[PDB]
Amino acid sequence: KTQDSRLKTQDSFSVDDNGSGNVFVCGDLVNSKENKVQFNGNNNKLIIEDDVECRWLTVIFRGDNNYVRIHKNSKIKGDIVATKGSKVIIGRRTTIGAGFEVVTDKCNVTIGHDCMIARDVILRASDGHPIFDIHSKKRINWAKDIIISSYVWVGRNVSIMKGVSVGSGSVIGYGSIVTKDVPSMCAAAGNPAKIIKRNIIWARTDKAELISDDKRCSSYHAKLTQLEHHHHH
Amino acid sequence: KTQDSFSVDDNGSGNVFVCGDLVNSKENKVQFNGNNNKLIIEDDVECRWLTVIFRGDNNYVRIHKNSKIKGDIVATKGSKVIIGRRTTIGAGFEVVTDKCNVTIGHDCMIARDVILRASDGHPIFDIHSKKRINWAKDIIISSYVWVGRNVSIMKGVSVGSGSVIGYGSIVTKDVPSMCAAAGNPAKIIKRNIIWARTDKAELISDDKRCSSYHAKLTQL
Amino acid sequence: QDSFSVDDNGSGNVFVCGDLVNSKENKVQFNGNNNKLIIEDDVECRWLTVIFRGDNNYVRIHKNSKIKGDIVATKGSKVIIGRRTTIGAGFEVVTDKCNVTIGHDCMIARDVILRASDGHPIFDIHSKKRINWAKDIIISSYVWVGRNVSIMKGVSVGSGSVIGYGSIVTKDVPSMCAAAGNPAKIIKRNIIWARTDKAELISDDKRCSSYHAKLT
Ligand SMILES: [Cl-]
Ligand SMILES: [Cl-]
Repeated sequence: KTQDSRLKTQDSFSVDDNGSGNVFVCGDLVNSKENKVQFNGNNNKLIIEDDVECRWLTVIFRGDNNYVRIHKNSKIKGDIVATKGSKVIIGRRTTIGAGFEVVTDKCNVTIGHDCMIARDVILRASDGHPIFDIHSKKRINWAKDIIISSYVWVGRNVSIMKGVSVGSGSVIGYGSIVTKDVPSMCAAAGNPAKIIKRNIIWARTDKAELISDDKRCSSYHAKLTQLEHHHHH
Repeated sequence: KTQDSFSVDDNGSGNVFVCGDLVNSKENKVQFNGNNNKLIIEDDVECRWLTVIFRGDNNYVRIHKNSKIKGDIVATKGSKVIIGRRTTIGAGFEVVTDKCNVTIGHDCMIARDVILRASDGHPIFDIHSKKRINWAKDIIISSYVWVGRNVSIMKGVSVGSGSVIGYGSIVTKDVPSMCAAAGNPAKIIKRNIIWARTDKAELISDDKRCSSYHAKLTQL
Repeated sequence: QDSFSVDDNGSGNVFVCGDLVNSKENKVQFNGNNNKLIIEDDVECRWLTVIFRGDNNYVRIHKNSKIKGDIVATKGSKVIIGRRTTIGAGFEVVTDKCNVTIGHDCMIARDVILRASDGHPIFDIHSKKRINWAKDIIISSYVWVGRNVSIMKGVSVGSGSVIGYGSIVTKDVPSMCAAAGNPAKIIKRNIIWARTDKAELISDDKRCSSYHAKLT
């Protein structure tokens, strides 16, 4: 009989709050179970919209002024840790497989709308421990934002490392560790990942033999190639 | 030494399950989600925690005598998965197909957590032609190949006889006979090599199966 | 040896164990003769398994370290773990008549495999001789090895260096470098790491400052 901060019952969540000023706003979820929110700090906010499916989702807030927003009609599992003033945003109609992990440290991790994130995907925006230049003696591995654009397919067993942007329509191959930006409409793979194909776009339906066979693919295709013009180095 | 190790879930018509006398086998499953599919397992095969799923029609999976298998085989839309004689396959094995073929030869040593991914699972298109460009492609593992642990072999790849795939590899291009390859993506790291199963073999002649294949490979 | 269950299957095997701290659920198997396991004072062993296969193996874990995982010392191998080194769950050491050493003050993350032996022989087809004999692994003092890493045979990693998440290391890594990839490559030179997340300068962390001074 757990309730969110506005007194709305959320039978799929357990909430533990060790700080002050924290807010959990939760819509009418679908097919959800075994979720947890842990506030280990103050003035944090978790927003989960109507028609989101959360299954075995754990959201942990470390420190203060963190913000996590999960947009409507998405499907999510895994562990999201928002640390020391980080923002984590997951867009509409995005699906995320089991084994998902987000790691932050006063930085931002964003996933656009209409993404397909496979199982065991790690978005690691912080290294966890400091690395320094031996001559300047200053830290050189500060956390850096990860930005996954709308309509990206991230394959199974992939890590995306700090400071990486992945452009719209792109595909990250199984097993990749991505350490550098991937432009729009490209396929990348490897450890470290490299661009392996340019001028591509993906679709969810296995039935589609042409771009026009899938509504969403066609929509993004028109947006990225006709209404706009992309040409990379 | 073990009868009745398979459960059958048949949701179609014309499906065939032909099983020889298995050994040391348990907890196996075959599921037919389609029609006119066939699973044949020969005598003296060991299957443990093997799940074979058929999707669509006209698929064919055959496991030859004296092999040992675990894991998950999914044969989709008229695919053929064939495993040769005396081949051993570790836990965590995965096969993925789509109207294509995946073959493993005789006398192979396939370690744990090996994925043979002949199909990408979702389509990718060229933005200019608008046509799909990632159609499934056959995977062919020749006889007497050692595939190390935690390896994926991707679509369209052939691995030649006597070769070795290193731990943790993702193999995206053909590997010729008698080579060692490793990496992600994998590259050839050594040529003119062959492997053996027993760890006290100091010379090729110390192991009969190694000696046999070495002879065939260096003569042909 | 309260936190240890010992299965001794040979002659002349010795287990010397100091006053452990916070230790539990450990196991040792002596599957051979004349093996030695030595664990110093104030070591934390939790779900550690040490297996000795064959004879004349030696495993020593030095004081004030923390260890988990599985160590297999085979056919006259030596495995040494230095002082004040921390090792995460999923650790594995594989040997065959060779040496694996981790130095002092190391930070070894979860799921790190030190594989000094291939497990099966590979031969040159022309000489017919084996060409993948086991080769020693040396991790120097003050190294951070990231999560889900394998270090393969014959590799040395220099002091102060960092191995990135998910790496497979197949060649030596010099001192004060960061390496990552499969196979791993050097990605940055002239670096050093610290454990404390707060440190913004090398001088913010005692241990970091100490090695930085001695290494430069
Ligand atoms: Cl439910
Ligand atoms: Cl937003």
